[PDB]
Amino acid sequence: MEKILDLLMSFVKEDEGKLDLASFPLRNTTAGAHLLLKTENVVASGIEVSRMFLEKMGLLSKFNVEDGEYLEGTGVIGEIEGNTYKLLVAERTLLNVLSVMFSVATTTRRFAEKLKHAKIAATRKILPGLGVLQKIAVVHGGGDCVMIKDNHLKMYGSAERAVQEVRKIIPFTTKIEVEVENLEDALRAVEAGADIVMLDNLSPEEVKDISRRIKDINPNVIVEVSGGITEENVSLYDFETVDVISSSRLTLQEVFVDLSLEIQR
Amino acid sequence: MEKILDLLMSFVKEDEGKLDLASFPLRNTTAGAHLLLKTENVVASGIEVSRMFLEKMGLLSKFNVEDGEYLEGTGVIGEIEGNTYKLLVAERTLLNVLSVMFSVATTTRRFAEKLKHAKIAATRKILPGLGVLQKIAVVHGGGDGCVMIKDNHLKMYGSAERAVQEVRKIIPFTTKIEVEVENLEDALRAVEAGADIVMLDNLSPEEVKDISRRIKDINPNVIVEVSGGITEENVSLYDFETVDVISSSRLTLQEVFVDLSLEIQR
Repeated sequence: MEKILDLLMSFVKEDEGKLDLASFPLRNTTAGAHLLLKTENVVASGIEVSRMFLEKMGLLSKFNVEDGEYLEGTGVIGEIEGNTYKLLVAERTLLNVLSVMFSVATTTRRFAEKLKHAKIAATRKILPGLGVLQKIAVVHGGGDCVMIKDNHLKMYGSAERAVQEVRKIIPFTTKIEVEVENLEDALRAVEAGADIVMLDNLSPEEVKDISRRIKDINPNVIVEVSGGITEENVSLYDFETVDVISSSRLTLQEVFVDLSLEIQR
Repeated sequence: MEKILDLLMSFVKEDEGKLDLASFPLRNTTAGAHLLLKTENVVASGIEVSRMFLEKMGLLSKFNVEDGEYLEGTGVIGEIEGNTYKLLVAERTLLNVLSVMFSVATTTRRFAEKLKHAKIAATRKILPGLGVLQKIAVVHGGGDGCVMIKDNHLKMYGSAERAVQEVRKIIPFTTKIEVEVENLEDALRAVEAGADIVMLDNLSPEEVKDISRRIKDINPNVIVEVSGGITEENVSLYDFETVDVISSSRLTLQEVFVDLSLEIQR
């Protein structure tokens, strides 16, 4: 949260950067503005973050909307006022934050409601620099430890060695994930003592089959399915034997929520 | 370039962040890796940036491709080696940079080869924090100072006349003023106010043919820009001789789509 403000401040700096010449002449005025939502079926997130940010920029705000609220219909979601140069210099960054977070939080909520056994989660393929805000948006959307990938396995030599090694430097309660693309590799990971097994880019039937086989040798292993699964496809992998479905389409989808800041006169 | 490495170092901090627990036990080994392109019709960018970044991380590298180059066919586009902890912690950043930039350059070239008069350009609607990199991808992609007055400014100044007057007082003589407009009335008002560039926003091809025409008739030295979420299919609908620049949010907002990986060689 000091980290998040620093981050958003750095974004203001990038947009500015030395000085915002178009706004500079207005440094000696104040202005009020309406924050407008123009996209019609949507879940709000970034409100608390936005509020804190505006406060650090020296702007007053009120929002008529909360984080994780579902929004039927467009309108004014907030008002902002204060020094004019500050308001104009904060505009771009505020609207990115709210666009990204609303978008992610929205996708996420729709996935969630298409599932009845498995919980939806994000991948770690996030957009650099702002993955930290996308994660928060996912939690708002209604979603919610160590990862061992292929490159790790090649160096360690085996799942067994990798899990032994990592186990020596974490608490008994921290869980270890191993990523796999086939049955045999899923089974070695299980034997290796992995706590979570991630099935990469396999078909629904393959997953039906492998998830079943994992649960048969140890039903305490957590099975995660991960890929570019679309909202249309996601209930396909929703077997009783899958605990978590992660989809890159939560954080890599094109921003689609439309927001503006419109100065009142 | 110092600023770009700092930025990239910040992306590694985010990924690490305090310590990469899965790679920690491998930190007294070394490793070599192939950088893999798995998508077929593509222009490369981020190479020089990646090179410098890997160097800053302490990793040796080789690249068999350059910024600007068009690439048919998948393959190994480079090789990396050095301390295993450092390689593995560099991985995801490296591949975001490269996947982001390749994607923006690739699209940029596609847009560029559809136009004969106007030049393609990015807008200011960029992914925050990685704009510097996207703008570079755009250059590499083919396409390619000034000050922008938008609607919130004009509401405060009261008029374009006043807005141009005021901003003229605090910029060099070589610096151009852009005014953003959405109809004919406001477009001529901006020309009349002294604007050096007029950006035409959210308007149809015929509305743009007519307005850009009138602006060039009034003063042919005014530069005309067209902006919006214009697609690759639609983009030549705006390639009138009276339009100097077309900028599209497609360049920088589109989902990332060039598939790359880093594969340790054992």
